Amino acid sequence: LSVRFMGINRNAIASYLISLYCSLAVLTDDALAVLDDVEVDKYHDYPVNYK
Amino acid sequence: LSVRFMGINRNAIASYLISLYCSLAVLTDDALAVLDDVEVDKYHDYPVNYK
Repeated sequence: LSVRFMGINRNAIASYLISLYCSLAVLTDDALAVLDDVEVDKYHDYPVNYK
Repeated sequence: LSVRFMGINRNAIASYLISLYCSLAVLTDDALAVLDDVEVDKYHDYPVNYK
């Protein structure tokens, strides 16, 4: 990450440039797996019998 | 007072920002008085009697 001064405009406003450089690499295919179609809105109805 | 370099434009002209911050406070009312309607254009005609 880097921060650089760019200058002051005629409205007396100073500008700063912020930049972050990055990337991602997967060296072998078997290092990553994904499970799809996961449903998160289902709740179980359990029978009850109270004293 | 502060002076700051703003940058050089494409006409080879450099810009400098100069700013001065100040204020005034009167702690108590009786510390200040003003006299108005002062006339400054009136001259007295003095009688003369020369030898």
